[PDB]
Amino acid sequence: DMKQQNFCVVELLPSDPEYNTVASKFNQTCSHFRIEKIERIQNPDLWNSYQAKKKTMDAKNGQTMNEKQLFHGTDAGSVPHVNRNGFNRYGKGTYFAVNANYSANDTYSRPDANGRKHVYYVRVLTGIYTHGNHSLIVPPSKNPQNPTDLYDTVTDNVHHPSLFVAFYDYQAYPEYLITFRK
Amino acid sequence: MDMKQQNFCVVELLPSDPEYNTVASKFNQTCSHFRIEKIERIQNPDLWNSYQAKKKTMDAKNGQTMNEKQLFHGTDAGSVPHVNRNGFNRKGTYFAVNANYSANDTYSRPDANGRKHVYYVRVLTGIYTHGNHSLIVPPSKNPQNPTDLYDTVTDNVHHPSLFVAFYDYQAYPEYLITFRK
Ligand SMILES: C[C@@H](Cn1cc(CNC(=O)CCCC(=O)Nc2cccc(C(N)=O)c2)nn1)c1ccccc1
Ligand SMILES: C[C@@H](Cn1cc(CNC(=O)CCCC(=O)Nc2cccc(C(N)=O)c2)nn1)c1ccccc1
Repeated sequence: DMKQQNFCVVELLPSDPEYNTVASKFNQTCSHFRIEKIERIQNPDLWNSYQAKKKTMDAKNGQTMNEKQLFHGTDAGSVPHVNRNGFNRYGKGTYFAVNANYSANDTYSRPDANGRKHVYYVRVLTGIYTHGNHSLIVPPSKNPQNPTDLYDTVTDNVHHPSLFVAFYDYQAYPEYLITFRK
Repeated sequence: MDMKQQNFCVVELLPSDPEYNTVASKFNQTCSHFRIEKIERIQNPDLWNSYQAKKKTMDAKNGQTMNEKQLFHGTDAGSVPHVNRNGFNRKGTYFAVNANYSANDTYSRPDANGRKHVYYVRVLTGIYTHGNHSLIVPPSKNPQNPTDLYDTVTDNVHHPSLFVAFYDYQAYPEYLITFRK
């Protein structure tokens, strides 16, 4: 691996507790769908870059719990690209949902020619977030005197978030891929 | 060990590696007007071991025959994770001698970004004959022994351009070529 971000796809066995944990989070809002398989994406370069950003965010945001496990539905065609590059380049960032049902919508996890749908269960560095708007290439400024320090993500509702928008590279790790059908 | 899950790794070949240049040179014999984005080696130990066991059996049965060929197979972007894990396993799978046949938008459909995908596949062609439409399996070799069948079917037995494989673990999708026009 010479920064190629090579990866391995590990299919989880249903007897593995990790499969049961991922299936339970998906099943909180998607229990009417049937899971065909859950795979773990093992991309060392992408993981190390994500972990370097998490450590920087942890040392900057004090008591804040910087990480959340969120859902991202995508088409079958984008899966090899997400496994290699993640989601790297309310805003022109990447959208993530708190609830799998939102991501299970056909507009996001479009059914392929065999009726299969794909949703990632992603580690996202949500950090410090605020309410956002349409035209954003980077999140808004925190302080007026210090505008270089910007928010980590933007959300639809700061008190009760249902979705998050990430704008930076290595802010999301596509840990699990859920393949399922209606 | 996998627990026979057929887990795989995708290794992007560096242009500085001879492997990239060998695959690129074979593709370029008929597709030098296209431009390669990347070449990836698919490393699936379970799929490989099963393919190698089929190769050993075919080598023991077919005498002087060169049982293996490196052929091309165009596919849509969406089928790539399925091929990487399951190969072309279960009216068979079509393979082309020349990459330009598989580079047709009918087989290697351009995705939303204009990327096209063709695999460079190790295929156990073995002993082959001319084939027709409705085949779930290849024809019989002998009438008294109908259980012994051809390994593959082709468009032309003397100058093959196309092959059809029907059995499991008969093809190993070794390289994935991502390219555009
Ligand atoms: C009939 C319309 C309606 N339409 C468009 C959409 C796309 N969604 C939005 O515009 C909502 C704002 C973007 C958003 O919330 N994305 C999002 C949020 C959380 C997770 C995910 C994800 N990928 O899982 C994606 N939904 N419906 C349609 C128009 C064009 C294409 C498809 C559908
Ligand atoms: C033995 C003959 C006879 N024949 C007719 C048929 C009916 N099916 C078709 O005509 C559809 C096949 C289209 C084709 O040529 N596909 C092809 C060939 C090589 C590679 C690829 C690919 N996906 O890259 C795709 N099957 N066999 C033959 C064998 C191989 C290819 C075409 C013909």
